[PDB]
Amino acid sequence: MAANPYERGPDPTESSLEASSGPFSVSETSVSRLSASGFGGGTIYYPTTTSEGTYGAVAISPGYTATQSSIAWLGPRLASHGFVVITIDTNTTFDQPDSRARQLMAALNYLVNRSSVRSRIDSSRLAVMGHSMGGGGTLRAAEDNPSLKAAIPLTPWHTNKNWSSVRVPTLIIGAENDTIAPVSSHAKPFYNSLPSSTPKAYLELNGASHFAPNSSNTTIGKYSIAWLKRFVDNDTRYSQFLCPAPHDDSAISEYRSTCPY
Ligand code: NA
Repeated sequence: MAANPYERGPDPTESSLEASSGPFSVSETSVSRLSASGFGGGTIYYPTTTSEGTYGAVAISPGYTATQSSIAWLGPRLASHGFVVITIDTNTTFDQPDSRARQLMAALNYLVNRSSVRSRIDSSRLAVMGHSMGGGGTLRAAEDNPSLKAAIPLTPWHTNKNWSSVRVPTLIIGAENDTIAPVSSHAKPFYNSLPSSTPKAYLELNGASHFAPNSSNTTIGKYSIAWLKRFVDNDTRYSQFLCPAPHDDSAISEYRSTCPY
């Protein structure tokens, strides 16, 4: 048995992370706007099987004026690698980033305490993600809830540029050609303000617009899965994708260098 009790699924490959679906079959259920205390309802995607143990959970927020349909593809994509995922609607489509941060935490609270799949969730291993103003909300949730295990803002938008108190592992995904939350005034200032003692990464999508996160995207899927695995599951089998090195090769037992050059 693997030393890490949170490892789920077979050893990962680039192929298996780029594919449309991971190793786990996915089921879905929903929570109505009325039943959802403190948020606008959502769809819950979960692995049908329970025989490998409980899973971490992830809440995902859409952006300004948007609904679940703009982030829906992330549900099956991420859940099929071993996570319980809720794609939320917000109380109103005009909610600002700090309101979305509270709604992300309210959705996690619902999943852990009241949802029909709460028994397959490890309530100590939670994460937040979001698009645009939902990505701004992701940063605020990570700042205010340091017990979160991972945060992934997608083309984030926020008027606060200083995230120097974030102590949650954070992967920021920016879109090179974003004209709505330009990376020069949003994503990059956010990344630069995060502490260097916090595990972090910035991934910029070549040629991409603000709406790249709203449809199936091999790169967003690959690195979001690797980030959630590495930090929600402590799964160091995924370090090879986040921090590649020649010694990932089976023929190479060690590799040192004075890279970059
Ligand atoms: Na509600």
